[PDB]
Amino acid sequence: SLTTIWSISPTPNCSIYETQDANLFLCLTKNGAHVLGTITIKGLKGALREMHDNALSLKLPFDNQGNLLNCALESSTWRYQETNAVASNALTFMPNSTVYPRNKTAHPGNMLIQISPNITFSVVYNEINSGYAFTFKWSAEPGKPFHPPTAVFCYITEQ
Amino acid sequence: SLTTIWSISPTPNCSIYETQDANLFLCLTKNGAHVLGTITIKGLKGALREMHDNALSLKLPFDNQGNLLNCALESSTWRYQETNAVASNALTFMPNSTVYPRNKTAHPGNMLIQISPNITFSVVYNEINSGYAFTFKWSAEPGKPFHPPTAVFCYITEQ
Amino acid sequence: SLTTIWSISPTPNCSIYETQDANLFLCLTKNGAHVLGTITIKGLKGALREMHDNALSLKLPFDNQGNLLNCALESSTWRYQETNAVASNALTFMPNSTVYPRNKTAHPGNMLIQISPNITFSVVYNEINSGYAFTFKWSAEPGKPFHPPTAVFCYITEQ
Repeated sequence: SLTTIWSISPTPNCSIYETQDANLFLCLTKNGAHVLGTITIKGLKGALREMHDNALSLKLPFDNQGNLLNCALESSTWRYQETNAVASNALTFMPNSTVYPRNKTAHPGNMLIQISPNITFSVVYNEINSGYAFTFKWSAEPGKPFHPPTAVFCYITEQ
Repeated sequence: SLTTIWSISPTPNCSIYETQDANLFLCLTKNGAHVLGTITIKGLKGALREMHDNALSLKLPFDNQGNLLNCALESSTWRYQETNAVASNALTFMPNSTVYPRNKTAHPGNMLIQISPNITFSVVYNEINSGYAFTFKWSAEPGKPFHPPTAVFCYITEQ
Repeated sequence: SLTTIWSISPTPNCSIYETQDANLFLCLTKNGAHVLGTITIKGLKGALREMHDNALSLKLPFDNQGNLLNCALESSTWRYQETNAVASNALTFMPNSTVYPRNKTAHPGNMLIQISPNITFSVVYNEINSGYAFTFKWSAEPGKPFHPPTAVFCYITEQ
């Protein structure tokens, strides 16, 4: 049915260190049992303009029905693109809990999304005690603004 | 019509060195002329728990109608996800024989799917005298269990 | 509706240094707000068989309706795969102008599509004053034929 969920927002819609300090643009498109994801995060305010830490994480938790729970992402921006309705009950976009069991250690590695200077990215699925989750991690360069390159990722969905 | 073929199995469904020594989870999703593939292979028994060789291949051969022929993968696990019927006559999931002519040498390279330690992966299409095929190759670390990271790949399908 | 645009051609359909000196096979498939692209370019004549430069670009410009404008690609080969009609008015395949504003500097990096020897690839969206565009760039090895490995890329489309 509905193919696309995204978090597009012209204004800040993500809170990492303080309220609305970042823009998060995550887009998920479903093609059968696969979702193709792209994620772009832009640091806009505070330490995100001059990093102290050398890594940053973002967790998006969902209930067992596929609803986004309170987290760093402004929920009002998490919408079905086609209808512009909030992305409620998106079970068939959730990472498959048989393929990615809750709290299973992910294969020990990550992805280079840039070189010179190097930036790494990883996504871990269902690191959560109930429901579903995405946990994203990026490297960061201390003293510099946080704005990693876009990352692409693919996973198997719940049926 | 049908969008997804996969080989999901809770039990071993692949025979590399001996009967049912591995689990193979290959998932193909069709979006027009492209298929998006993910493949995860887990070594479970025998030398797959303590490798001798430093590379391993898996060939999936198909007839000219898109039916899986006898091979290392348990055919009863190769199913259309949506209907849970065996994946018979999947011609429009086959690697395009104009784009990938039978027995054409593939571009001389491969993909790093892990570093520290390094693991490489490649897929070659239609290395077969009749019909269609996928030939997958992974590096392996001697003395260690075989369980490479998941690989993602994309190809153009038959019409 | 229509899912696939491609430039498949048995004969040369691209003009880099001289008329019809290359074959370009670009395939775009739309899955909601994402397009999955693959691109393969083969140098066939002239300096493309023995390169002088160490990099080569290809720009595909489109009007505001999603029609291909005069460029290096033979327009008669740019077709909807499903109908075999020319790919006219393909607005919903165009790179989103909110996500990729015209003439916005792209994240400063590129992709390795081969090692030993190394080959890099990049795609920049909407580097154009009106309408839409793709600008592709590959490295090349002086003294050798131009035939880089296939590249895969994903972008967000216009609505």
